[PDB]
Parts: sequence; C-alpha cells; structure tokens
Amino acid sequence: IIDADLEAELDVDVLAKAFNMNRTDFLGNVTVIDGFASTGLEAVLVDKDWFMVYDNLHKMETVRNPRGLYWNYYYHVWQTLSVSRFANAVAFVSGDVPAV
Amino acid sequence: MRITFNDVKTSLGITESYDIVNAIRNSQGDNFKSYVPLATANNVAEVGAGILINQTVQNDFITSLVDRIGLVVIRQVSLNNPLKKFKKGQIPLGRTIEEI
Amino acid sequence: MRITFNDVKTSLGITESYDIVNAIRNSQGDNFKSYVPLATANNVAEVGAGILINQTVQNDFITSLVDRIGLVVIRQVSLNNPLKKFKKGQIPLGRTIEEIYTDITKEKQYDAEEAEQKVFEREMPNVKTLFHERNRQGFYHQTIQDDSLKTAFVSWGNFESFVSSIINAIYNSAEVDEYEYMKLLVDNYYSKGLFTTVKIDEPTSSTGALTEFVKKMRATARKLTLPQGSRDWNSMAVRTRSYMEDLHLIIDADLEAELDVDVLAKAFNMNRTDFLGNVTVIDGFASTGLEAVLVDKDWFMVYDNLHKMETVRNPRGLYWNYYYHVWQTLSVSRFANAVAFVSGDVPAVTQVIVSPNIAAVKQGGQQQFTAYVRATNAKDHKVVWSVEGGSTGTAITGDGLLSVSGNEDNQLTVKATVDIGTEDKPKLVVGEAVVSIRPN
Amino acid sequence: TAFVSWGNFESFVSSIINAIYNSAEVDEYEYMKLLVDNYYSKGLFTTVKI
Amino acid sequence: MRITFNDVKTSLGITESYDIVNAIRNSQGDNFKSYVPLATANNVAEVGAG
Amino acid sequence: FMVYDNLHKMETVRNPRGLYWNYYYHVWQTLSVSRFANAVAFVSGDVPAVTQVIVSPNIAAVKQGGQQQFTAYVRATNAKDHKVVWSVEGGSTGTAITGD
Repeated sequence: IIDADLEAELDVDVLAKAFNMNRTDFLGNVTVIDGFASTGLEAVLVDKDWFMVYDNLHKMETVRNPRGLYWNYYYHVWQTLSVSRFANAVAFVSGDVPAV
Repeated sequence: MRITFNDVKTSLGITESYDIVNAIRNSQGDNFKSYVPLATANNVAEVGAGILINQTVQNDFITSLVDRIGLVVIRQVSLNNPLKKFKKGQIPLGRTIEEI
Repeated sequence: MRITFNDVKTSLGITESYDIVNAIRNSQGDNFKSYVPLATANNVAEVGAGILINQTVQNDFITSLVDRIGLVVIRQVSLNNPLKKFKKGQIPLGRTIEEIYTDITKEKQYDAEEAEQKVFEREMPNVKTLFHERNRQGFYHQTIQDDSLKTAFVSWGNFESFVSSIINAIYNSAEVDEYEYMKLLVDNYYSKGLFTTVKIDEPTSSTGALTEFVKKMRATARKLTLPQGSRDWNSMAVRTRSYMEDLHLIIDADLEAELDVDVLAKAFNMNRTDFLGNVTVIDGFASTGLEAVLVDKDWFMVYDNLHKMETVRNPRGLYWNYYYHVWQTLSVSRFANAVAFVSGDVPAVTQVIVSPNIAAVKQGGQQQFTAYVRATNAKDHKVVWSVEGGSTGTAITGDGLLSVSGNEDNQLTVKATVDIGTEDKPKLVVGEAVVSIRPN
Repeated sequence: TAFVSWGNFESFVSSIINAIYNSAEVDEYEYMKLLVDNYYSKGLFTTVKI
Repeated sequence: MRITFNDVKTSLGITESYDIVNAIRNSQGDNFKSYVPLATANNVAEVGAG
Repeated sequence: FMVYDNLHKMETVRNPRGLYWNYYYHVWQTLSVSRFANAVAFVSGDVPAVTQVIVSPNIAAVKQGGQQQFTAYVRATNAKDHKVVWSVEGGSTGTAITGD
C-alpha cells in the first residue's frame, strides 16, 4: 500500500520498476491510496491475512410518513474492524525513528 | 409552491481567460485559423460548457412555441472500496473472534 | 465547347535540383554506378514523376495510330473524425438535454435512545442538474453535371465510381468540420476557465522538464483513477470517479514524440492503456498555455439531431444539386473529470465554486454554502462571503451560513470572493450562487 | 412532477439508493485506512528506516 | 438562434378591476366570505386566468 | 373550463399507545380557464367605456434591421370608437413605431 505521488516518482525515476510494471512477482500487488496521515509512514507491505475485517449486520429498513407523504430509508451497517498480529507486516519510515 | 429565477446569466460562476470568441474573430492565422472556417462557432462557444440554470427557449420558426426536453440522463457512477478484497465472511451470532 | 492546351511542357511546375540524368551520364562510379547498368533509364527519368497535362502520343510502330488509356483509377481516401468515439445517440424530437447527478451523504452513529423522538426526520438529497441544447446547424452544397460528365468516361462503373467519390468527398468534409467543432469545444472550455489547471514548466526548456511533466501526468491519472473518488477534478465540486480505460489524454504529435523519445518509462510503456489512459493525437490546441488535456469518456456531450441529404434537378442546365444537412448539439459535461496541463504563467486561484448553485429558502430559514477554491499552488487562501439581495436583516456569516430576514421579496445573490492580487492592486475571483425566497 | 416517464422516476430512486451504497463504501474504506494508522501509532509494525 | 425573454411577469395585458387577491383577505361579512376558508386561494388566483 | 386533478388519495396511521386512527385525505388539483373560448359577463353595474386592449402578436422576435406589424383590438362597452396610441419603451435610439 502506497500513494500515487510517490508511486509515480518511483515508476518514472527507476528503470527496474518501470520495466517491471503491472507485475505481481515484483514486490507483490500494489494498492494506491491518498496518503497515510502519518508524519513518517511512506509505504506498508502487508499480507492478505493481515486484515481481520468481518461483517455482522447489513440491512435496510424503510418507514412512511403519510402527513408529509414521503418515505424514509435507513441503512444499518455493523462490522468488526481488526488486524491480525500473526501476519507479516512491514512499514517503511522516512523519518527519525528510535533505535529499538 | 412556485420557485422561479429571473435575470440569470450563462456566465454566472465562470472566470474568462482570453475571450476565445474575440480571439477567433481577430485571429490573423496565428493559431485559430483552424476554427476560422467553422460556421456557427459563436453558438458553440456560448453554451458549450453547459448551462447551470436553464430557461424556456422559443422555437426559431414559430415564436409562440417553446422547445421541450428530448432526453434525460441520470449519472450512474459507482464508488468501490479499494481494500474490499481483504474482507472475510459474516458472523450472524456472537461478538468475539478467536484466532489460534 | 472545345478546351485544348498547346506548347505544354513536362517540367511546368518543378524545380530541378541536380539533373539526375546528367549525374548518371557523367557518374564515374561515385554513387550512380548502380543506375549505370540500367537500360532506358532516361525514359524513366523523363516521366517518372507523373504528367500534369497529357497529350496524344503516337504509336512507336505505326505513327498514324495513337495510344489509348488502358486504366482509370479513382482515389478513394476516407477522412475520419479522431474524436468520433465520444459521440452519443440521436435526438429526433426536442432541443434540451437534462443531466442529473446525485451526491453522497454523511454518516450517523447508532443511537437507540436518540432515535426515540426523531423517527420522522427529513434529509435532503444532494442533487445537481446541467442543461445542454442544440447549437450546430450546417449544410454542404455540391453540383453534378452527369450529362456533361458522360463524355469524360467510357464505362458506367467508372462513371458511378466518380459520382460516389464526389459523395464521399462531401462526407469527408462533414467529418472534418465535426472534428474542428469538437476541437473548438476544448478551447472554449479552457477560455472560460472551467478546467482544473496543473502548472508546469516549459517541456522543451530542458530534459528534466519532460520527466517532470510525465511524472505530473502519471500522478494526475493515478489520482483520477482512484475508486473512492475526489471532489477536486470537476467544475461541479461533486465526488466522482473515473476508469483507466475511460481516461483520454489529448496531446499533439510534436510533444508526444519528444516525450516518447526522451523518456524511457514512456518508451517502454508504448501502445499501452494502463499507462496514462488512451492517447489521442491532434494538431495543436490554438491556446498559448494548453499543452495536454486529460478528460473522461463522459466529458463530451455531443448528440445528433439531423443528418439528411436532399437532391434537386435543374433541367435547363441538365444537372443535379445535392445538399447535405447536419444539425447537432456540441456541449460538455461539468460532472466529469477534466485536467489541463498549462506551461505558462497562471493565476494563483483559477476559480471558486459554491456548492449549491441554486437554492430556495423560506423567510426564516437558513442555508449553508460551501466554497471550493481551485488553486494552482500549495498555499491556502481565505474567502469572504457576501450577499447582495439588498434587504436588511439578511445576513451571511464568515463560515458560510446565510439567514434570511422575515419580510422581503428579492432574489438573493451570494458571492464568495478570494483576493489573489498584490497590495493596493486587488485581484478578486468570485463564485456566485442564486437564492430564491418562498412566500412563506 | 419533475419527471414524465416512470422508468426515469425509478431510475432516479435507484440513483438515490446507489448514492447511499456509495457513501457506505467510502466510509468502509476510510475505516480500513484508519486501521493502518492506528497500528502504526500503537507501534506494532516492523519499521524499516529509510 | 436562441430566443430568450428576461424579466417577464403575469400582468402583460391584464387590467385588474378590484384586486380580488386582497379583496378576499380584507373582507368582513361581505359576499367574499365564501373564499375565506380556502387555504390555496392566493395560489389559485395567481395563475387561474392563464 | 380547464380543471384537472393530479392527486386524490387517502392515508391512514394508527397510534398503538393512544389507540386511535389518523386519516389524511390529500387532494392536488390544477384549476384554470382557457382564453381561446367565448365568454360573456353580462354586467349590470357601472362599467368603464373600454374594458381592455389586446395586441394580436403577444410575443414576437424581430431582426436588427427588420419590421413588425401589430394589431390592436379594443373591448368597448358602447358603440363609440376610440383611437389607439402606439409607444415603444425599448429606449434605444433609432427604433420607433408609427401611428398604425
């Protein structure tokens, strides 16, 4: 997982990555998002089993107001968002990090 | 009840840059000589960027008649979760997940 | 009657360079030793470039006989519109096209205790509309004298082939004009300044400029392709997304060749779509700043209303007259992604967009306005809100909340202004919104 | 009142429903992105210094 | 060709006689009392003629 | 008469806590009259000599170098005739109307 601004820079300025474009055997699959909101995080290399996201509820219910003559829709989403500590996870930090 | 707008212009929230109509009119073959032979280019330039608020336009043959809307298009654009491939199944009953 | 030419030469409008015949004759094995063994090379050199005006040539065996024409070829070359793939269907009846877009909403946490009294709350969906109309009407005029043309041809097949060639020429002219109009649409959009401008240096200034331009284009395409979408790549300030196969980069051949040759990444990623979308090549933009335009397939809103051909006959002159009428709507959509890469001096702020363009409020209600500023730099700018309705008691705050006085009858105009000029010489960019007052 | 054809009316209603689903997907993406930031803040990652 | 009309009102060729719009509201026991219960009388009378 | 009805419906709701029914009868209608049909008032009180003046082209579109003819019909309650004065309130110099 990396951002587009840095991914384009690496792709253009590194000939190895430019040659190994849209390829999986070179550094796994690539996911592009908009920033990490962290002062040090640059890229994150994780495993498919790292995410432990599950769903508990996904439903929609509708009610009717006859005085106003309208329908009111509610969409309820309940889910578990967690990570697994048994999976591989590396974070590339480009700042001043502690020794340990 | 009855909501109407009056004295509305086609240049409400735009910022002119170089007045393309006048550029085409006074272009001495510099760059707009391609658009010079084009006929009814001013009409395209007037409403080529879309109209935010529309008004009734009378027919060019019989003034007493108005022009109707011949097509209605609804933009159907779907937004997807980039990280949805990492989602697992569903848990109807219970709250706690144990990993061994 | 009888039109003939005399004393015509085979070197009418040519400019000799080095007299290849004499060069071959006097070549001492330098470079024309390959053509020296060739026989009857002078005959090839005389008429190898074609004859503009031909004359009767007598037979070499019997002088009294002339040489006939053994083959007639009609050049059938078709000209196509490069941007024809962006055309939509046809509209037989009506003039106006309405486009409706629905935006996303917020999220509320689950609160059973709170939901006791607010079961019947009203939430207003975010809906925006755009309007287009027919703006191109034209026709093409041609004349054919079949009776007089029958002399120039011997075979019917060739006669009808020539007639079909004339018709195809008419269609080619129509296609060229359509391409010119579609190209003019982009220039009109840029002149009106509804594009999202990315400021770059001159690509031809240095090698690093080319790679910086490629990096910026790739980053912009990647950000546009993101599935979650964004609100900073369209003129309506609405959250929307694009597809990598739906992205089109319109650029000119002179710059495209430069980038392809001088950038190894683009050279490796040639004739590929996943790298910066599809590529369209045209001849210039007729704009002093425009270099390349990255648009979406839905950006073009071109429709057709009429495409017909009608023919009349003049019997006194014995000829046919053909008219080809083309009526179509040429417009663009402000809901689609559109980025323009400009390599000149651009203003700090391109435009300011107020989220609700048109609104209607009661005499005691309030309205919230959101301002999106399209700035070419990384700096931030403070907006100022004002209302020019005129009536007292109607007040707008710095945040963007407008409260309407209890009694007036006047259309309100709301202006969000950004000052980008220097001191004692202000330069204001204003975004406008229209508010109507319900009688209550 | 704003529509003439039923097909367009139901199309607009379905567009509203799809907008709801799009908002749900965007929120889910935001939560999944927040998970990584929370992990980094808690410092359970293996950090490579560059 | 694009023919548009700006700032037009529904009083082009209308020469009102007694202004029913306010004659109804400023009516106390007269023959106009029948239209007092009408809630949408003003809206009906605004564009009733055409 | 050009009277039509757009909506005629009834909605019912029940309050389990209060044990009662609420009925809402919604009526939406359009009420208008046509100016293309004959109509006579037969007024007995004092009436003005002239009731109204009708211009035959109510809406017209004209070229910048063109001319347009107008016709006036006066509704008179007596056999006496009246003259018509034509005026134009465009305000632009060079545009004027004749007495006919």
